[PDB]
Amino acid sequence: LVHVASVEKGRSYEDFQKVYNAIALKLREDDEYDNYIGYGPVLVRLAWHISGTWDKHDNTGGSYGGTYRFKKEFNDPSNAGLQNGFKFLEPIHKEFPWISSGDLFSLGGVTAVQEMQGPKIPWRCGRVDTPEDTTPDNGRLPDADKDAGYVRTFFQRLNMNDREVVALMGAHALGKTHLKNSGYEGGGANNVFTNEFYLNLLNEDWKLEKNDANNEQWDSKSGYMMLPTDYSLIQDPKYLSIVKEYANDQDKFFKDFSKAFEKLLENGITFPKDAPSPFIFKTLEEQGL
Ligand code: HEM
Ligand SMILES: c1cnc2cc[nH]c2c1
Repeated sequence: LVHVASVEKGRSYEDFQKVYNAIALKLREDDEYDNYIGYGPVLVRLAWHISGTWDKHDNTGGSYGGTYRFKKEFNDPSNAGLQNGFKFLEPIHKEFPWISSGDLFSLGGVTAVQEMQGPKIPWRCGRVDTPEDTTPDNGRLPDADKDAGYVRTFFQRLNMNDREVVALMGAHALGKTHLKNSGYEGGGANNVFTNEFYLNLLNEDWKLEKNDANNEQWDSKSGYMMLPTDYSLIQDPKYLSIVKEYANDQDKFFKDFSKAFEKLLENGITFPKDAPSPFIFKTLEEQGL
């Protein structure tokens, strides 16, 4: 199964920078969402969940086909809450109806990371919408109640190694868990992209508690929250070494996250030899906007 990137007809860097800007201006405008976290975190989660259905063995799933727009996939229990991200992106899609759905969902994640002061994430266009029967079945996204060996095995399906897993998990600095979406609650209100997930794992006094949905989670007196899968990164000695590395080197963590996140959003896609180079979008702040 081969998915060849096909550039929206006649479009170039400037067209996609205009879409980036419209998403970034809306992120700034719609600041009240989720008790003033804003939409950045949910857009990052959306871009990960539309990409994380990929299976390297048969190239099913993945961001290319924009299949989250179909009911089977937007109703996946693992996607509960992401409808907020989709509704945020709807006026963007209306303004720029030429962008494919996979390009819009993945660019929403890139734009959110950068506007939250994260690394620059190179991004490539050319995902093409595919039909409803290409939508992957539910059940391909990971469970959060599991241990390190589950996480390691899970990510092998996405062709990610230990460093790529630990880097990608640093996005759990952002936003929060919501009991009604996932059965986990808490985590505060953070909307600045930093390496604080790793510092919190190493420095907080974690207690294993049960939440109001009767699921276990790790909580600190300070109000920080880790899922069992997050905590597994300090239980397994190979992950722990990488958590310490990122806790001690902000720049290394940004560069490794950028590479892993781009790879995640590009899994499954064949880029022709003469495809454009990846775009690196300017932030609103860099543009004086
Ligand atoms: C073992 C892998 C993972 C598990 C089990 C997991 C699980 C979860 C759960 C249960 C939530 C809370 C959802 C809610 O209640 O709203 C969440 C939130 C979130 N996740 Fe993950 N995740 C994993 C990996 C990732 C990755 C790879 C990324 C992106 C690079 C990511 C980005 C996020 C973001 C940004 C949030 C906050 C969303 C919000 O504030 O609305 N997750 N994750
Ligand atoms: C997943 C797990 N923990 C937290 C804390 C903030 N956002 C999170 C996402």
